[PDB]
Amino acid sequence: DDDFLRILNGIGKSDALVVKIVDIFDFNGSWLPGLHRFVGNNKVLLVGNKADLIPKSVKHDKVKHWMRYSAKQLGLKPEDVFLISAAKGQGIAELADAIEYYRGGKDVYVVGCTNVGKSTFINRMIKEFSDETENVITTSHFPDLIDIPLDEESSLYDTPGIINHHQMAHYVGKQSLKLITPTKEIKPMVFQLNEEQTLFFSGLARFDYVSGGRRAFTCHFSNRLTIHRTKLEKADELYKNHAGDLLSPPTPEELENMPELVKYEFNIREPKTDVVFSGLGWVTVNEPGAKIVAHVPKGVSVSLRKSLI
Ligand SMILES: Nc1nc2c(ncn2[C@H]2C[C@H](O)[C@@H](COP(=O)(O)OP(=O)(O)O)O2)c(=O)[nH]1
Repeated sequence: DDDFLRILNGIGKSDALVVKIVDIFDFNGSWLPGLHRFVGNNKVLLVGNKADLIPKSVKHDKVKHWMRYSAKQLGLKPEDVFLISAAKGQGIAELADAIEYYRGGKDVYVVGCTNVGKSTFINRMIKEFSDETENVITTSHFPDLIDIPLDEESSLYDTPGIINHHQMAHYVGKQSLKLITPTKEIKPMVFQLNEEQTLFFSGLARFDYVSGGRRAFTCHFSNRLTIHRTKLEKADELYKNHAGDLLSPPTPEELENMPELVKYEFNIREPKTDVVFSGLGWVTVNEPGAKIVAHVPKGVSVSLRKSLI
C-alpha cells in the first residue's frame, strides 16, 4: 500500500519521537510489522494499552520484560516500554512525562493497529497537554487527523489506524467482538484436566492437552467468552456440527468468511509457562512435560512465554 509507505518514510526522515501502541492481550495481532526498519533512526516508545484488564496476580515488571523481549524478537528496540490503561488512566501521567523527556523538543507521531485504543489514548494526551501551550489543536490531511501542540514549535500527531488483516478481531463483527473482549479485570479460572482432553475457547480456538497425565491449567479469558470442555476424540465431531451455534462466536456468516483453523504443537519443559492466544487470552501451565496442540485460524498468532506472575 503506497499510502502507508509514504508516511513511514516521512516519519523516518524526521527526528520525531515515535509512540507505538499495542494491545497487551493481542500483542502479535496488533504488532505493526516492518515499522522497525523505517524508524530505526528514531527513538521509539512502546506502549502496551489495556493494563486495567491484567489480573492482580500478574506483575507489571514481568509484563514489560515480556514486551521488551517480544519487540526485540521482531526487530524493535524501543527506548523504553510502558503499560497504560487509556480507558481508566493508569500510567498516563508517567507516559506523558516520558514523551516530553524523550522527544527532545521534536514532534511526536503516534501509531497503532485498529482497536488497540489509539483514539482513547489520543483523548488522554489532549487532556495531558491542554494546559501547556497557547497554540490550539489543528487537523491536517493524510497526503481529518489531529495535531496536538506540545509547545509553540512542536506537536504530537495522530496517524491513521492500521488494519491488520490477520488478527483475530478482523474476522469478527461488533456484536461478536464484544463477547471475546474482557469488560473488567480477568479472573484466572483453574482447570484440572486429564490426558486427551480438549478446551474450546468458543468456536474461535482449540486447546488440546494430548499427553502428560493429569495436570492443572489456569485459563485467562473474557468472562463473556464460553469455554467448552470435551474429550479429544469428541472435539473434531463437535466442531463440525455445532460451530456457529453452540461454539459461537463465530456466527454462521463469520464462519464462511474466515480462514480455516490450523494446528500447532507445543512441548513445555519448564514450570510456569503460558500458551498465549493473541486476541483471546492465555492458558498457564504450572508444571513441565505437557504436550499441547493449539488450534487457531490461519494467520492468527498463538505462542509460548514464561509466566508473568
Ligand atoms: N479495557 C480497556 N479498554 C480500552 C482501553 N482503551 C480503549 N479501550 C476500548 C474502547 C473501545 O471499545 C476499544 C477500542 O478503543 P479505540 O480508542 O477506539 O481504539 P482505536 O481503534 O482508535 O485504536 O477498546 C483500556 O485502556 N482498557
